[PDB]
Amino acid sequence: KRLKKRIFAAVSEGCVEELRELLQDLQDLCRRRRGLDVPDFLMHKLTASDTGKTCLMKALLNINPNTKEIVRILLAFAEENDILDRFINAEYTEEAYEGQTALNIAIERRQGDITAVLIAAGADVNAHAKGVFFNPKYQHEGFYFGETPLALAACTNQPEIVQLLMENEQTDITSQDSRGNNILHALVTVAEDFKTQNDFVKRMYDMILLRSGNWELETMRNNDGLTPLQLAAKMGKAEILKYILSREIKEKPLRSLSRKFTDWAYGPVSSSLYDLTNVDTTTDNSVLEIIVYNTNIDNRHEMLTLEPLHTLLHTKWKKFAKYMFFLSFCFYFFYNITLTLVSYYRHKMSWLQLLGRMFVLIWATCISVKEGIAIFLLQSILSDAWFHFVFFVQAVLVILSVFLYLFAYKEYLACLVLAMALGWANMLAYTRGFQSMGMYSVMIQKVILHDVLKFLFVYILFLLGFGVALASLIGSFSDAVLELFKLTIGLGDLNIQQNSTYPILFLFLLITYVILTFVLLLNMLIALMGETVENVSKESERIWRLQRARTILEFEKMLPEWLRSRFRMGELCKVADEDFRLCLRINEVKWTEWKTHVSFLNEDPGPI
Amino acid sequence: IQKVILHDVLKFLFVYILFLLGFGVALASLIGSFSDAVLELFKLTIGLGDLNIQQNSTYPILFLFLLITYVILTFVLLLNMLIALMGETVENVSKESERIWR
Amino acid sequence: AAKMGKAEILKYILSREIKEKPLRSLSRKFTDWAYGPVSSSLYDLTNVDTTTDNSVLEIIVYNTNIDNRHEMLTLEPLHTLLHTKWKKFAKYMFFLSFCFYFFYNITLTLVSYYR
Amino acid sequence: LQRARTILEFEKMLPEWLRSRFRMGELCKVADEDFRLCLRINEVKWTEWKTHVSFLNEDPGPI
Ligand SMILES: COc1ccc2ccc(=O)oc2c1CC=C(C)C
Ligand SMILES: COc1ccc2ccc(=O)oc2c1CC=C(C)C
Ligand SMILES: COc1ccc2ccc(=O)oc2c1CC=C(C)C
Ligand SMILES: COc1ccc2ccc(=O)oc2c1CC=C(C)C
Repeated sequence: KRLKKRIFAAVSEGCVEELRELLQDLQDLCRRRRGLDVPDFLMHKLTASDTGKTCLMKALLNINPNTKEIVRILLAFAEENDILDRFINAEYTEEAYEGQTALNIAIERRQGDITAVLIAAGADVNAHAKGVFFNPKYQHEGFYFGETPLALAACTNQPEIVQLLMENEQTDITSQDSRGNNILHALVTVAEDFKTQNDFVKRMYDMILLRSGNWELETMRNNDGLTPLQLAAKMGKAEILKYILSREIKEKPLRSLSRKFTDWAYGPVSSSLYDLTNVDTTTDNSVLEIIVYNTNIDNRHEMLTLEPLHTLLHTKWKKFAKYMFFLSFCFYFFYNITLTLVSYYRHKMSWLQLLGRMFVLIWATCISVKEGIAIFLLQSILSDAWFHFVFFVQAVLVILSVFLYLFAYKEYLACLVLAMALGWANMLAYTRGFQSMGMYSVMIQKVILHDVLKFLFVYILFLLGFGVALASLIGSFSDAVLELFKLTIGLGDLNIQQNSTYPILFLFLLITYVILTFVLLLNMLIALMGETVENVSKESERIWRLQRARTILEFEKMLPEWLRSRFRMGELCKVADEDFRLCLRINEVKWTEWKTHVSFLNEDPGPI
Repeated sequence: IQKVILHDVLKFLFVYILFLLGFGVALASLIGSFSDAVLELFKLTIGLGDLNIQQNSTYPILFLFLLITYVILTFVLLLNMLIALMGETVENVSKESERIWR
Repeated sequence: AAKMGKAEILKYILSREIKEKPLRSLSRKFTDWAYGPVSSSLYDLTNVDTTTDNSVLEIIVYNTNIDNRHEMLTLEPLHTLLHTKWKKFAKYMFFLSFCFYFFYNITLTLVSYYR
Repeated sequence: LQRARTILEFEKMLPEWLRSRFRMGELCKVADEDFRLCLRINEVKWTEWKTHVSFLNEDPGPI
C-alpha cells in the first residue's frame, strides 16, 4: 500500500527512472495474480477508490517539464495491459467534480500536443461533465462552462484546441447537457463587456458557427425553453447581441446563414435588410418583449440603442402610439374637468348633467378593471408600478364614494374630495409622456423626495428639539410649534420675545435656531447640486427611453389582432433559394472606407 | 436666454398654475368664492395666510392636511425648476448666446 | 511601514508571492487553487489582525498625524477584513447603540415637567 | 475613516471570550512545519492567461 502511494509520489514528480521500475514491480504483481486476470486489480492499484482519481489524472494536475515523458509511459503501460479504454475514460465518483475525465484537465492546463495524443488514443471527446462544482448555484462557488470539453476550450480562449476538436469523427457539435444548453448558450452565459473581455467570446462564437452550416444549433431551445438569441436577451449580454443582429457573411456557399442582408450599394450609398425572425412581437416570446418586460437584469438603455430594435421601436411610435398616447391624454384630461365641476358647483330633462356623471362612472370602471388585472399579474415602486397603483386607487375611490351615497353614510362627500385630489395627481403622471418636460422632473421626483425628506426628517426633529426648549421658558406645546414655525416665515417679532423668565436665556435660544436653520437650509441647497449633477441628469433620459418604450408595447397588446394584421412592418423578401423572410429596410451612407461590392440582393439600386 | 427662460419657466408655470387650481377647488370644498380661494392660496406663496384663517368650519383635521401638502410640494417644485435649469442650460446655451451675438 | 504610512511599499508586503520552489515559504498571498479564469487565494494574517497588542490595522486607524489614510485602507487584506468585522459585529452594535440613545433623549424631555 | 475608527473602537469593548468565538480566517498549512491563520478571497480574471504551477491544493472546490 506504500507502493501505491510511492507511485502517486512518482506521479507528483518528474522522476522518470523511479516511475519506470515501479511499473516493472507492478507488472510482476500482475504476474503473481493468476486467478484475478487483473481487470480491476490494475484499476484498484492505480486509483484511490474514494475519489476516482487515477495516475494519469494526478499527473495532469501537476505540470512539470518532464510531464510528456510521464504520459508516453503511462500509455505504454496500459497497452500491454489492454485496459486503456478503462484507463483513459475513467471518471470521478464523488458527487462533486462528477465525472471529470482528465482529458478535460489537459484542455484546462492548455497542452495541445498532450491533448492530441489523448485524441489519438481516443478519449470520448463529448464527455459530459457533471458535479456541483461544474454547475454551481452561486458565482463564487464554481464555474459554469456548460459541461463540454469543446465548449471549455471555447470558453477558455484556446482556438487551436477548438480547431483540433472540430474535426473529430464523433464530436457531435449539436450536443445538449444538464440545464439543456448548447455550446452557444454557455458562450452567451459566459460573456462580459469590452472591459475585462476582448472579443474572443464573439470570435469563438463565429469560429464554431462557420463549421455548423445549419440553421439548427440556433433553433434549439434549452430546458428553460430559450434560444441563444432569447438567452442573450434574458442574460442581457449586450456585446454578443450586437454580433447576432449584424451577422453577415460574404463567403458564397453559406451566405444563407447570415443576417443583415445587403440590398444594393451604389458608391457611398447602400441599403440593407435586417431580419425579423424572432425579434418582432408576432411570436409569443420575442427579443423586444424580453428586453422591455424585465427589471432585474441591468443596462436596458444600452441594448435598445442597437439597430434593428431601435428603428422598429421608432416606427411603432409613429404609426400607432403618438395617436394612441395623445388620445389617452385628452380623455383623461376631460375626465378630471368632468370630476371637479359637477362635485357641487352645478333630474328629468337635465340630460347633460346626468349623462356627465354617467360618463364618469362607466370609464372609471374600465380603468379599474384593467389595472386590477395588471397589478394582479405582478423592485416595483422605484418605477411605474407605484404609478399603476395610483391609477387603480384613484379609480376605486371614485366608485367607492358614490356607493357611500347609496347607503347614505355622510363621508361620501369627504371621500369624493380625496378622489378628485388624486385625479390631478395622476394628471401629473401623464406629464412624463412628453419628450422633454416631465422626464427630467419625474425621475428626479424619485430623487428629490429622497434627499429633501431625509433633510426634513432631520429638520422636523431639529424643529421639535427647539420647540420643547422654548416651551420650558415661562396645548401650549403645540402652540410653541406654531410660534417657532412663524420664525421660519418671519412672523414672530420683538414683542413676543419679552419673556417672563430669563430674557437673556430666551434671547440665546432664538438666535441659535435662526442661524442654524440658515446653515441647514443652505446645506441641503448645496449638497443637492453637487450630488445630482450629471448622474441624475443622464439617468433621466434613460428612463425616458424606458417608460416610453415600456408603454408602447403596452399599447401594442391593447390593439386587436385584425388591426394589427394590417400594420405589419417590413416586407416578405427572398434572400436565398427556397427562403422567404420578413425583413426591415434601412438606408444609410458611408464615406470613409471604400470597397467594391460583390454581395447583392439586387442589381438595380433604386426602389421599383 | 429669454428665448430659453420663457420656454422652461412657462412650462413649469403651466404645471404650477394647474398645480394651483387643483388645490384651489379642494379647499373651496372645505366649508366668486372660488376666485377668492385662488387669492387665499396665492397668499400662502407670499406667506400672508396664518393660523386664524386655518380655523375652518368643517373638518379641521382634513383642512390641516391639504395646506401642508401644498406647502411642501411647492417647495419641491420651485426647487426642482431651480435645479433643472442650471444642469440643462450650462455650457450649451452659454455658448449659443455669443453665436447669435455674432 | 504603517507608522511612516508609506503606501506603495505596503502593497508589496501583503501580496508578496514567489513561484520559485525552494523558497516559496517566504511568501504571502498563497494561491489556493485556480481553474481557468477562477482562482482563490490566502492572504496571511501574521501581524495584521488585532490578536496581537500592536497590529497593522490598529496603527493605520489610531494615527492622525501621518497622511493619506484613505489610500492605505483600500489595500486588499485590510479592506475585506474590515468589511467582515462590520457585518458580524458592528452593524448590530451600532444600531443597538443608536436605539438606546434615541430612547434616552425621549426619556429626558418627557419627564422634565410634563409628567 | 470614522466608520472604521468606531469599528475597532467597538472591538475593544467586546469581551475576550466572545471575541474568541469570532475569529476570521482559518488555520491552514501552506508549507512544511508551518500553520497559519489566513483569509480566503475568491476572484475572477480574464485578460492574461497562464498555466498554473503553484497550488495549495489539487482540488478546486470547497470540501
Ligand atoms: C420615438 O422613437 C423612439 C422611442 C424610443 C426609443 C428608446 C430607446 C432608444 O434609444 O431609442 C428610441 C426611439 C428612436 C428615436 C429616434 C429619434 C429615431
Ligand atoms: C385607449 O384607451 C385607453 C387609454 C389609456 C389607458 C391608460 C391606462 C389604462 O389602464 O387604461 C387605458 C385605456 C383603456 C380604456 C378603454 C375604454 C379600452
Ligand atoms: C462596510 O465595510 C467597509 C467599511 C469600511 C471601509 C473603509 C475604507 C474602505 O475603503 O473600505 C471599506 C469597507 C468595505 C465596503 C464594502 C462594500 C466591501
Ligand atoms: C453598547 O453599549 C454602548 C454603546 C454606545 C456607546 C457610545 C459611546 C460611549 O461612550 O459609550 C457607549 C456604550 C457602552 C455602554 C455600556 C452600558 C456598556
